[PDB]
Amino acid sequence: AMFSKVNNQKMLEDCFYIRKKVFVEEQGIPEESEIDEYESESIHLIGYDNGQPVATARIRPINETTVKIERVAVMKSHRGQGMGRMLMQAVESLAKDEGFYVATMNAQCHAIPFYESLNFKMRGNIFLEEGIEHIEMTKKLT
Repeated sequence: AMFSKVNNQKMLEDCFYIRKKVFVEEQGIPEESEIDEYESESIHLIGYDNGQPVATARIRPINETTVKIERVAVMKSHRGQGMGRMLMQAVESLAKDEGFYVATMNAQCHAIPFYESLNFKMRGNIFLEEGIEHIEMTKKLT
């Protein structure tokens, strides 16, 4: 499994393909919803396994120091804590390399133990209103 910053149109298409299969086909979200106005201003990451595109994420600067990690998609046959850790390590490395200090991301309840094992920290209120089962998490990259 190898991870790289997207620096050409093919690598990008590889990212949208993975997201089409996961978000649109597997999960039912519309293609023109998921590919948004923020694509152009984000950095993209692609992971390959034996030459095959299997994982992507985008890293969207919100200011000089902080990036939001979004649109993370991994092909079903490659999902697990191992891949999760490899993906997040690559995302962190890329963000650092691009001159950022903080990563933020949204997490559902089931994922919080995983993010905590990566030294992400909850941000926000101490209580979630019934119906809210997601939170922002943040990590200092330095």
